[PDB]
Amino acid sequence: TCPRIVSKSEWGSRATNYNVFLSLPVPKVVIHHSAGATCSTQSSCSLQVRNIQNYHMDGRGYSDIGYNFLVGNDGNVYEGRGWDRRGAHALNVNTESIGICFMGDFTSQKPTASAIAAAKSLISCGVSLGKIRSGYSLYGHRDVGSTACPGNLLYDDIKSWGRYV
Repeated sequence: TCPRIVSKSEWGSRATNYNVFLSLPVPKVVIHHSAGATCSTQSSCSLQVRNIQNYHMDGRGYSDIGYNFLVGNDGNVYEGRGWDRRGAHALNVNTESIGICFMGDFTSQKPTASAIAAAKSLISCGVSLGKIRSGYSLYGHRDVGSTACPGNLLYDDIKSWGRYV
């Protein structure tokens, strides 16, 4: 029931050495969006992940891509920092959350149903592993921190997801 996850090596992540850990199991799950390009192919989504990684490391000086996981409109999940490591994404809920980023801009378009589905089964996977508390809370990125955002179709959707807060 876990979704197939494209590992770092499978999307060609470059070599990192970020080794700051979350205290498992994690209470919160935050949902983000790249506010960028979408992608419908595994190879084209893989490129996008690499582009984002490079932006974060070369552009912003992060020690790795900032999100724990990314989701493509191809329906796939891509590993970033993964289950055990701490994001740079959301402040200061980085310290106790998994960040899941949908690759796209969702102000006038909705993510693909398979992209939505992969995220949910990813969350369910983490719970079943005990990476995430069974009674987790779910937030959009605007919910958690003091950041303004425009009307967004992704964040409308996550309201109907279980455990939304």
